[PDB]
Amino acid sequence: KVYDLSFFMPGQTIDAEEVEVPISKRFVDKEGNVVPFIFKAITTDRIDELEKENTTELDSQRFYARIAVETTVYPTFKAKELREAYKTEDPVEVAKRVLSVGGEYANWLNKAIEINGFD
Ligand SMILES: [Mn+2]
Repeated sequence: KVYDLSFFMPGQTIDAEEVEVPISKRFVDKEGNVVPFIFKAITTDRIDELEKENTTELDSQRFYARIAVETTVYPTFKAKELREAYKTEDPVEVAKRVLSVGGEYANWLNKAIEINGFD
């Protein structure tokens, strides 16, 4: 019954969010309002290169952290400005120094994992 594939193509398939989430109340702007993090799922292809990139035996901790860094649009921990200021070229370390309250860091990770449709 000739199947209609237009729905699974770019000129159509609704695209992934850009979800704002207030990961921490310690980040505020000039007007005292919380600055939420902006997340946006990465691609399945990309999650694949990351897995490969962290396997030898997979470093999950590292794997997930890298996913979170890339799923996080604002702030992006790869930004030169953040690497400079926090004095580390490791975007995952930048994240640990920025989300310096345990719970925030754990929450950020999970939101990212969630934003990518996992569980
Ligand atoms: Mn105000």
